[PDB]
Amino acid sequence: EVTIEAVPPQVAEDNNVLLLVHNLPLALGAFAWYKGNPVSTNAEIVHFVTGTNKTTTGPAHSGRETVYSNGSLLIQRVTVKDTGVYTIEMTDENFRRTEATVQFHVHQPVTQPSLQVTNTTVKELDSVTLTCLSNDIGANIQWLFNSQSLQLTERMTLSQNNSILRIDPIKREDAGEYQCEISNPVSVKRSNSIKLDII
Ligand SMILES: *[C@@H]1O[C@H](CO)[C@@H](O[C@@H]2O[C@H](CO)[C@@H](O)[C@H](O)[C@H]2NC(C)=O)[C@H](O)[C@H]1NC(C)=O
Repeated sequence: EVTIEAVPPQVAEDNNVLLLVHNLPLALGAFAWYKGNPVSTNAEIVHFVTGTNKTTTGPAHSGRETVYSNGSLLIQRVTVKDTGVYTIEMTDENFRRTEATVQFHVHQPVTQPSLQVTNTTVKELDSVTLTCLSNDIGANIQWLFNSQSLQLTERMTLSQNNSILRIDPIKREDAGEYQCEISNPVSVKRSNSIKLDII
């Protein structure tokens, strides 16, 4: 059976993907790539005929998609709108058709976040709130302590998708350096550190 893999499965905006088809039958009459599944005429990206080397761009072409005779499709300069599933439909020497599906997700890279704190000097048993300042909607926020992952406890409280970390009551051992790290499957950035002095 044929199998495709996205190269890469997760893709930055403006980068490329190869839809890499393994085990394309050798005796294909033609194949064609369609946006989404199941196969529809509107969705046709490209149609390639084996014997004649003839390409015809469908309604879904956007001037970025290149087909190779080995079945694989290169999409260059991707957008988040290109996310989703794609199908190759293959007609054999007779006129029998087979399908194969593949998907890939494309993300915008995360922007550089900042770390503000309510107060650097604070008294044991006070509260303190750290805020990860990012414009990035729907990004993954993780917290760090002296360059390693923060072990969360009963004393802590994450709000607004982890951008607000409040610690209460603070303790002798919370003294250290804090960063927030912001990520998606394609990119990651760390904030400035905030040093914290306890008394
Ligand atoms: C099918 O065709 C494509 C393009 O001819 C091949 O992809 C290239 O091969 C290697 C492996 O990914 C890379 O060094 C090239 O840069 C690739 N081209 C790209 C990403 O456009 C692919 O290997 C071929 N082979 C198959 C399907 O077995």
